[PDB]
Amino acid sequence: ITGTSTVGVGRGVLGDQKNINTTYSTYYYLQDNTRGNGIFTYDAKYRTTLPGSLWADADNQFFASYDAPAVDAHYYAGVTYDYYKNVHNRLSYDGNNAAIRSSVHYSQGYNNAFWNGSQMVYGDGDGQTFIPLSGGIDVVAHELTHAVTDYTAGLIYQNESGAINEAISDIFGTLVEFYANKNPDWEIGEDVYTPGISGDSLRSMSDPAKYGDPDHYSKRYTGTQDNGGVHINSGIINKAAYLISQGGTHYGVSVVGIGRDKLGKIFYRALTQYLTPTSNFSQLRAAAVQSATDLYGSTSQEVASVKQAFDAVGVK
Ligand SMILES: [Ca+2]
Ligand SMILES: [Ca+2]
Ligand SMILES: [Ca+2]
Ligand SMILES: [Zn+2]
Repeated sequence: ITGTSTVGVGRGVLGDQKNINTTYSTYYYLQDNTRGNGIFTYDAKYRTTLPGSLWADADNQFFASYDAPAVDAHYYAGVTYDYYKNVHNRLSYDGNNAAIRSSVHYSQGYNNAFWNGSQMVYGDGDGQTFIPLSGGIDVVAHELTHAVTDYTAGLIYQNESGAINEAISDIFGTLVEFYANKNPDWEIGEDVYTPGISGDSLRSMSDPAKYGDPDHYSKRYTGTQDNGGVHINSGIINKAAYLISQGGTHYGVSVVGIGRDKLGKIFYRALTQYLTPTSNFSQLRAAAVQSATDLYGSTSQEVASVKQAFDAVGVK
């Protein structure tokens, strides 16, 4: 909508207070004009028609519990925008400042979030398995990263290329969490998963096997569930990325860690310059090796670590 840029205040899903960029025209709308062509947050109103209504508020204060998921979806989209811009010189998901749109209160008790090809969508969870999924920055950045992948490598969402797609989202999701720097970790979705159980998460990058995901190629899932195991086999690549950043010895193979920034640089380069729709894990290794060579040189520690990490997970 046409209006003037204003600044509201509210609380997010975890009861934390934050400022949000809004637009004023009769009502205060969840419309951030300060980033690219804007960030727009909508209310799906417990239904499944998308996007629903541009979020409108009478007084520019967002402290109702109904408000909380919207506050977080909006705020975290802005953080993710800032990460891509400041860290990788990328303007929104398409690289040309495309508008970022999110819908919250999708369906009733919906325990998931997704990119639907055009926008992000977040359920409120059932209160048992999940609370409102936009409460997790790693979740928000995970979904927005799907948009990035779609516009770049375009990895097909099935089998090995699908697992790479998923891993990229977990990786950047985590890197965004580290960038905002509020109790970051290498787990996915801990902030919004199982309110009754402390210390767990949906998936682990440091130790995929904790939640029954493979951590080595020999353990790859080859069935047809989960689009041929896109959320399962991603564990193999998640583990590799973790090793590249943090180092360690895995099934007897040692990796010298090079840190999160270099990890981000190598994978961002692979994603935008080398990966294709049909890339398999082996092609990922080659893409990451070439990225590292471009950035740091053929004989660098960075190249050696990429190689070691892929070795550790049994990807040749
Ligand atoms: Ca209000
Ligand atoms: Ca996390
Ligand atoms: Ca929990
Ligand atoms: Zn995903």
